[PDB]
Amino acid sequence: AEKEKNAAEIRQQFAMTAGSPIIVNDKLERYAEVRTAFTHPTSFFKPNYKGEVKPWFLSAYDEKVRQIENGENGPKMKAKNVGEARAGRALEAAGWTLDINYGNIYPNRFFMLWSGETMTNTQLWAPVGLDRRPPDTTDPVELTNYVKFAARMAGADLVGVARLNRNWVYSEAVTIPADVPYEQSLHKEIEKPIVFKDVPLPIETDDELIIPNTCENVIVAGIAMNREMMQTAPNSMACATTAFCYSRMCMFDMWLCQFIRYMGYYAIPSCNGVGQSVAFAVEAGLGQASRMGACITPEFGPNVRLTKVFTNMPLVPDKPIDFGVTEFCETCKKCARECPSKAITEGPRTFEGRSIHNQSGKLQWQNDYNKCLGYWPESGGYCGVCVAVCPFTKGNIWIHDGVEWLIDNTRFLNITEVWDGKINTYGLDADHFRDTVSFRKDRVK
Amino acid sequence: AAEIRQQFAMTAGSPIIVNDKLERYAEVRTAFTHPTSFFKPNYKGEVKPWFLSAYDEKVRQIENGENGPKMKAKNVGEARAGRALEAAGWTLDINYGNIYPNRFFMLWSGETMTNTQLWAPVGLDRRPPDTTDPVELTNYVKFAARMAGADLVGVARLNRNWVYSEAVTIPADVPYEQSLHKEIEKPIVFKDVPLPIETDDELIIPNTCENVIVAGIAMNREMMQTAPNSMACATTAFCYSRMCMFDMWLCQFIRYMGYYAIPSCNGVGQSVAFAVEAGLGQASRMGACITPEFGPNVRLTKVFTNMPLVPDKPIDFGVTEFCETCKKCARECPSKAITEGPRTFEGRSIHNQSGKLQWQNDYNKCLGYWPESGGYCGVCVAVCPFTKNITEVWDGKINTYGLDADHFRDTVSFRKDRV
Ligand SMILES: Oc1cccc(F)c1F
Ligand SMILES: Oc1cccc(F)c1F
Ligand code: SF4
Ligand code: SF4
Ligand code: SF4
Ligand code: SF4
Repeated sequence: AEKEKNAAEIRQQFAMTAGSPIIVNDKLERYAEVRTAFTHPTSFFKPNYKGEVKPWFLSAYDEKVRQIENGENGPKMKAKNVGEARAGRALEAAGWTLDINYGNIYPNRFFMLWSGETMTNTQLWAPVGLDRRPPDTTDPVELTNYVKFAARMAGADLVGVARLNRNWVYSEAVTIPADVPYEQSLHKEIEKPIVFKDVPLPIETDDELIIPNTCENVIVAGIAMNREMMQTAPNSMACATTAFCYSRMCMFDMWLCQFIRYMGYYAIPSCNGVGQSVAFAVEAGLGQASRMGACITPEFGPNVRLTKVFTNMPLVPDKPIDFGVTEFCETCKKCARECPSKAITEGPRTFEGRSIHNQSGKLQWQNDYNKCLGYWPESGGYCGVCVAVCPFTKGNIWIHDGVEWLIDNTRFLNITEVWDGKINTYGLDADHFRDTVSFRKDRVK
Repeated sequence: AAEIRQQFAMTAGSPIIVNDKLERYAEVRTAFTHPTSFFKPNYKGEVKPWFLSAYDEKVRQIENGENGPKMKAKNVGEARAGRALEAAGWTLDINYGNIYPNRFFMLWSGETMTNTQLWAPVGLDRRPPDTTDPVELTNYVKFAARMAGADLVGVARLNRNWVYSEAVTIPADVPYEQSLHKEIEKPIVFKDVPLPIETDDELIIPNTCENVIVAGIAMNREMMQTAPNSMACATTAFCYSRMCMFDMWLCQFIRYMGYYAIPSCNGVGQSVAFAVEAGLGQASRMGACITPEFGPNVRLTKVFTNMPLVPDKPIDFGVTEFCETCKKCARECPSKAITEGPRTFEGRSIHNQSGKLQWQNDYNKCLGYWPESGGYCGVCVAVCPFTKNITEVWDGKINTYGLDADHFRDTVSFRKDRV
């Protein structure tokens, strides 16, 4: 008979021995965040459909407007009517409500405060003194169970812990000066170094963002996106599940940082800022790196967003996982073949970046992320075709052969219906939600 | 669960029985806010705002290694963790409930929000609606509501009887750090105006504001069953922040569809009445809306809008007749706040709205137990048949947002059950 799926068993079966799985060489340096395609001057500008050169997201706005006027849900993709086209973009735009300027990357600004002191919640609770009382628990085992339980309350579908590898922390962040109001933010962005110093608490000076040398650990969360909506990539409903998950990330960071602070430790939120989420997720055992470049998880494949929190709270690091992704990506190449911009390489992994947007010195598939971003104004969205076509995104991949779990190799061989179809709270799917049930034994060993 | 809900659909019409004495209720009359109930002694005999006296009890409990009143924790560390989780859960909530309208997270226009500003070149909030069909709009907005974190969603015509006559708020330029000391009353009125607007004198809801969308946000059963101890406080708190995110997300969706939207959380009006009229559940002896999926172990929020929508039908699955003979909450209530008598139209005190048929409870007695116990009690929710130690909770089953995969299939939704 069919053995019922057991996600905890799967992770136990594929657990590796301790050690960062990412292979590096001597040319590895920390990466300046301004080099990402979203921010770098070589890639930031893209033409719109009239040939006007603009910040990429403004060119994409132009395409969204054109699609709604023409009753389309995506490039060359007719909607049922203009109202359906309108509804998809209204859902997408609303999803971003709790996210600043597409990713919350400015450290210690807006929602990403590095101290809780000025928050309305901290002020309301100040008489209890939870953020000023020394920790009552220093045992990493108990702290790991407490913080992972809190992480699930805070909206994580996956959570893992790693020691902080500074190689993945940006050498300089993109931010804004502290006196700049929101309406000027996009015009006043600056770079600011992230440094590690012997100080008691995270602190920002005029010159530096300072992380304490005591900042030992990173907690990584996976925030699951909706399968049906992502499968509409590159059209608007894939944009909407992306957007809503960014606001879920923001809530997660603030909730968890406050819990950690109220336990007597400090906590640094980040969302898409501070450092490279995929590398942290791999080191924390959420999944493995992939050809497309994302972290592929056993539960969701790559169809999951990542955020992370940095802390001095003593914790037990999780073990990395190896469930064969590297070997499958070596022969699969579906994302590379379906990529509308040919951004994803079909070749082997190397240590040599394809362009300024890649960090050299770590073994990975090297993709051209300027080509990727170029498709976003063209399509009026955030694409996601690679996530959508990846076999690991299917809910169907795990089988048990009577002895152990394995991947089913057979897997690698419209929007109106989405609006009219299955949905549940936060876009989670009750057919798979048991996969993320958690007891103490899977939170800490 | 879609089976049961249409099996128990009533015909259209508000099921709340009223008389000609009914008047709209001033929000300041709630036990949280009224001067006769706001101050309570702490365990040392010092009289303070009730939540400050409760704070003193939380500190005393942590020091004494307790998770609740006379409830020893495994150690001081466990006691601390429960209160840290509780305090963190409130991160996206202002002053216990987000009640001040058109302040902080509860803005009545999206125009100044960072998200609206970023999206302004697209013009979604300025473009006339492309859809005016209430059937399609009901399907769209309910789908959005599930994306926004509602476990239940319903629609009713707006009954102004349940809108507060006057809100508790603060002056618009008062900074957060002075908010608790500068609360004021302000009338909520309905006028022929295009958009929701606030003047120096009034909160003005348009006469075109036809509908209310009510969301149920499920609490965690294991944690609520620790009532009156700290983990019940934590699931309460996290759900208040889920309420706030729901309101903001859904208001933005409605605005980007070409309509206006008023968020509320615990402000603006009486959630239980709206929830009953929108078919989420039935009123109960304890006073909560009891739902088939969660019983009373579910939080409520609501959004008011001129968006054309199809009202849901009220539901009758026998709660009234069950509460008539049960009385379990009334017998377990640590403060004897809940009546064992029959329903009447006459409030027991200033905290009740007279003129509607309900079980009349003494809500000052309830609030009095909160500083004593250092929490938000919830024993009534925990013991209710419809709802069905702390170390075992921390070591036990949990899942995303505290939802339970053993029951999460009950809130799956297709178009057939949305409209
Ligand atoms: O604008 C964005 C859209 C989707 C994902 C991102 F990280 C973005 F910055
Ligand atoms: O349910 C609540 C719990 C604590 C404080 C409040 F104001 C509430 F409304
Ligand atoms: S589509 Fe294939 S090659 Fe690309 S990331 Fe997925 S498994 Fe790897
Ligand atoms: S998001 Fe689209 S354009 Fe970018 S790599 Fe994936 S498939 Fe290619
Ligand atoms: S919350 Fe507690 S004190 Fe209040 S009515 Fe319920 S059981 Fe009674
Ligand atoms: S405990 Fe019994 S009387 Fe009280 S609300 Fe629940 S069913 Fe009704």
